[PDB]
Amino acid sequence: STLYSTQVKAVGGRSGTIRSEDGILELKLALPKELGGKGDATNPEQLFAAGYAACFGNAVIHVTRSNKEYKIRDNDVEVLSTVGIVANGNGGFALTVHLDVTLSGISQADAEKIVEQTHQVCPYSNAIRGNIQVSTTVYTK
Amino acid sequence: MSTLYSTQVKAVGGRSGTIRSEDGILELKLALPKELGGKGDATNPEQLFAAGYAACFGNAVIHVTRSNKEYKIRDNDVEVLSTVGIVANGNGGFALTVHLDVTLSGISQADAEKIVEQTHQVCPYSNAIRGNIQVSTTVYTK
Ligand SMILES: O=c1[nH]sc2cc(F)ccc12
Ligand SMILES: O=c1[nH]sc2cc(F)ccc12
Repeated sequence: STLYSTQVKAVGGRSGTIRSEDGILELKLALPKELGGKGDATNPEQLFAAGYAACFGNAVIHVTRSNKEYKIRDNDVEVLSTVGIVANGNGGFALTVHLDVTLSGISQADAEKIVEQTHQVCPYSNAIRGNIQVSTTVYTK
Repeated sequence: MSTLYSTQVKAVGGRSGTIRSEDGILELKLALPKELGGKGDATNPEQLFAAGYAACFGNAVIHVTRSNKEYKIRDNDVEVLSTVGIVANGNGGFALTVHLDVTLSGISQADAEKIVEQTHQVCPYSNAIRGNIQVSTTVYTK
């Protein structure tokens, strides 16, 4: 059963607007300068990069807890997502995704094992498996 | 193919933390919604995914309409309302669900349905999640 559901209205594509129905997310969008736009507002790739970095970091927190070896706080987890858009060779586009994951205060080996476990848990990682090959680098700070 | 555009976003502290693009343009705080034991202060990964996919899909609808060469449209004649949910799967795990309501102004119902079916082949979010999330879509004209 559905634990949480949300609606967002988008009008006018990549030059237009988004507004969540509850008003909490309300943003103008622009084409980036690389595509000839002004780049003075966000875009689908940035919104996706943000959703996935946040969800993945959250799931890393949950996996590190319950493994029950380390006593970590929220901000000991940073995820830097790189999301790109490319033509797919079949008249459409694909995303590319890279994640740099930085965990504070745990060993390199444990951090890598935690990130591997998290990739099986995170809803977004499971949403793209078999279509996008996500690449990941793990850092320990 | 070479990448047409790439962007970076740093997220700290999971669903109760923050996001910020490396160019400063997108910078937001996040909160668990009340349904998941939070305040709802602020946006969240499902709302951000919903927004990106509704906007990308609307843009592809525009592109497909224009490449089919029949209709005169402006950008704001396309609207996408996405519903994104998070459900329990498997063994205490979680999955995403997506429904799209697509509304095209000024075109016929059968043409709008053909356009929306073609845009699912173009939009990179649809291509990204195919076979993992079973997207449902309803098409309206007005
Ligand atoms: O991102 C997540 N991974 S574990 C989890 C549990 C929730 F209840 C909501 C989100 C997440
Ligand atoms: O969503 C899209 N469908 S057509 C297109 C062309 C672009 F250059 C960037 C995004 C899109």
